[PDB]
Amino acid sequence: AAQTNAPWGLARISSTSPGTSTYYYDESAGQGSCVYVIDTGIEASHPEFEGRAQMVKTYYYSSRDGNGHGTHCAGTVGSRTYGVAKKTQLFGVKVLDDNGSGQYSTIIAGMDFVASDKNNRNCPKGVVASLSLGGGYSSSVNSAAARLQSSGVMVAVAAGNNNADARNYSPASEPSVCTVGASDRYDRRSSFSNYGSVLDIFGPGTDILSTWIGGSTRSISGTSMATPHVAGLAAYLMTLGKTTAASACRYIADTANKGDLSNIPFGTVNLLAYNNYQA
Ligand SMILES: [Ca+2]
Repeated sequence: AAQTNAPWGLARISSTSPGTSTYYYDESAGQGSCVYVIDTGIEASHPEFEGRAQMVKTYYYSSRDGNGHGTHCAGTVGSRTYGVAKKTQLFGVKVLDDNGSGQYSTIIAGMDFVASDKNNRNCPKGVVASLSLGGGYSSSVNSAAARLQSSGVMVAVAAGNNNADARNYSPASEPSVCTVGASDRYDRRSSFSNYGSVLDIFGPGTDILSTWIGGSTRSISGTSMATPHVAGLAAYLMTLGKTTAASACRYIADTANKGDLSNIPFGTVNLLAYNNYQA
């Protein structure tokens, strides 16, 4: 399949080169997989989600996304126009309030919620969780992310936006999950992107067009935007049978574009997520 005039990041993850505008992907499009977006919620009624999104948990007085951030991330995972995996099932877990923040105790509970809740959902091709969130280092937050991964979920987490070593941030620093840095359309490391030995992969994160609340769209930037590119890619590859939840991060690293990015410090992987779709 080919989607012309796609957001640059979709075009980038199916290309061996920057500077193109068509997204190419196998039409299976993540069908039969599930992606949890652990964030401010998802505006499920948005037509872009086509009935494939649903809120399953909140820790606040409402499950509504009153911010937009979670809706944007979910759109990059799985919206029809702005999504990597255009047929996946999306599940929203609202651990972040409408100001975009959450207590670590709530975020931990949300991760353990996903590890159990997947047993209530039909995901024959596998389960992914996208965590565009984080703060300072916490062994408890990292151990929750490790449990979620161990339970059979492909966990993708944002590296963080501190232009610093991700070793000092959580869940970014948990070794066993897939820690995602951000790049721009000219294949630079995004100026704010964290780096370091714990990074597994980079994805598009500067000037990313996706869904927003009120049935809208907007472009924003962050490692929060790179993470759902990788989560959606994992779901897509798991539907194709190329990999599994336990192995998808390594598979994505193995098959990534190598050496394309600039300003990667020594000791950090130079790897940009790529679907290797070859019609
Ligand atoms: Ca890792």
